[PDB]
Amino acid sequence: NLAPLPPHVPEHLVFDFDMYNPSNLSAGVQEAWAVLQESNVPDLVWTRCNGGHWIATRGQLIREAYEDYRHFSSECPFIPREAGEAYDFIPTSMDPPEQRQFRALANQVVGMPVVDKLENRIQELACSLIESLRPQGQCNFTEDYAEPFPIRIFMLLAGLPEEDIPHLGYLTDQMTRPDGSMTFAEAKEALYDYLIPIIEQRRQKPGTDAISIVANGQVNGRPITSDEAKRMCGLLLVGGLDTVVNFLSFSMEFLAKSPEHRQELIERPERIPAACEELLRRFSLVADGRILTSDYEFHGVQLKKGDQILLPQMLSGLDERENAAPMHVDFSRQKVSHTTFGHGSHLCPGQHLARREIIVTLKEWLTRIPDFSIAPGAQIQHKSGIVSGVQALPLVWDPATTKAV
Ligand code: HEM
Ligand SMILES: CC1(C)[C@@H]2CC[C@@]1(C)C(=O)C2
Ligand SMILES: [K+]
Ligand SMILES: [K+]
Repeated sequence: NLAPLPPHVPEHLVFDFDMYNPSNLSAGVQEAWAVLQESNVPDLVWTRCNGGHWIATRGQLIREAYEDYRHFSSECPFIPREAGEAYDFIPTSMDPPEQRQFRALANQVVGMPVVDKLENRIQELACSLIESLRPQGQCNFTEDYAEPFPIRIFMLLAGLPEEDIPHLGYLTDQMTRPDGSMTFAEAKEALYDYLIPIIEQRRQKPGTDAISIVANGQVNGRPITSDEAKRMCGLLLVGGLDTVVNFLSFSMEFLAKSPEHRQELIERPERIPAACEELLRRFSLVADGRILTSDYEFHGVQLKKGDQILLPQMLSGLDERENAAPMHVDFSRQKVSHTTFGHGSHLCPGQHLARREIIVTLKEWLTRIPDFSIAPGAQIQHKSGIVSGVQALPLVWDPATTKAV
C-alpha cells in the first residue's frame, strides 16, 4: 500500500521499493535490493511503501549519511515510523555524544577478550553439531546448524537457558522480518518483559555473564539503571540471535552451489578468513536507517525534518562503484569494500564474534563434509527486512565422501 507523496518530494525520484517484500525477491534478496542500482535509478529515491521514506542506493551516500549523525539521527532508526519511534534500544537509538558512555559498556561484553575466552566452546559446538549430521547425508541447515550454533553460544554468553530460545527467536524475527502477528513495538515490549526479572536477579547476585556485566555495569563511572540495562540487554539479544544465524545460511547456500569455491578452501584453508570477508560483502544482509534532524539538502535533494532515510548497509558492497562485478564471489578480491557491519559511530561491536563463528563454521564444515548440494528440486526462498534471511536450506550429501575428523 502506497502512502501519498508529500508536497516536498519530487515525483521523478519516486521508486516504490518495499523493504519487507521487494519485487525481485525470488531472484535472491541481495539481487532484489540490487534493483536499486540499475542504470536508470538515482542515488537517492523516495518510496511510498511502508509509510514513505528515502532510500540511498549508493555506498558513497550511505557512508556519508552514517558519518553525519548531526543530520541523520539514530533516534528513529527503523522503518516504518511506528517501529522507529518505539525503538529505544541502547546504544543504537542514541547519537554522540550521549551514545558513547553506553557503547563502551556494550562493547565490553562482546569484545575480543570475550571472544577469545569463548574460542574453545565455539570450536567444540561447531564440531559437535557437524559430526552429528555427517553420517546422516542430509540436514535442514537453518535449524540444524545456522540457528543452534550461534544462538547456543550467545545464550551461553548471556547466561540464559536454552529452553527460552524458541520464544526469544520468535520475538526477534518479528522485529526484523514481521509475520504480521506482532508490531515491532509489541515484540520489543515482550522482550523487555522477559528480561526484567532476570536483570533484577543478576543485580542482586552478580555473575560473570553478559547480562550480569551490563546490569551491574557502570557508565561514565556511575551506576547503570535497571531501565538502561533492559534497553541494552534487549539489543544484545537481537544482535546475538538474528544476524550470524541468517548470514550462515546465505554462505552455505552459496557454497552448496559452488564446488569450485569449496575446492579453493579445501586446498588452501589459509584463505578462509579472506573468503569470510568476501562472503560478508556478497551476502551482506542488514538495512536500517536514520531520521532527519532538520531541513537539509543532501546531494541536490531537499530532505525535510522528520523524514526517514533508509541507508542499506547491504548495498554499499554490492555497489559496482565500490566493487567491479559485485555479484561475483572472488575469494582473492584485492579490495573487498563493504559496510556489512555498519559505518560511523554505531559500527558493529560483535563483529569479532561474527567472524570467529563464520570462519570456524567454514573450516569445520569443509573439513568434515567437503562435498554437498541443495536437495533436488528445492527452490530456496529468502525473506527481506531489517535483517534479511533464508527460509529453509535442505542440504544433501553422500556419507562415503565425508571425513570423521
Ligand atoms: C553477521 C553478523 C552481524 C552483522 C552483519 C551485524 C551488523 C550490524 C550493523 C549494520 C550495525 C549498525 C546498526 C546501525 O548503525 O544502526 C550493528 C550494530 C550493533 N551490533 Fe552487530 N551485526 C552482526 C553481529 C552481531 C552480534 C553477534 C552481536 C552481539 C552479540 C551484535 C551486536 C550489535 C550491537 C550491540 C550494535 C549497536 C552498536 C551501537 O549502536 O553502538 N551484532 N551490527
Ligand atoms: C540492525 C541491527 C543488526 C543492529 C544490531 C541488531 C539490529 C537488528 C539492531 O537493532 C541494530
Ligand atoms: K511532491
Ligand atoms: K525512538
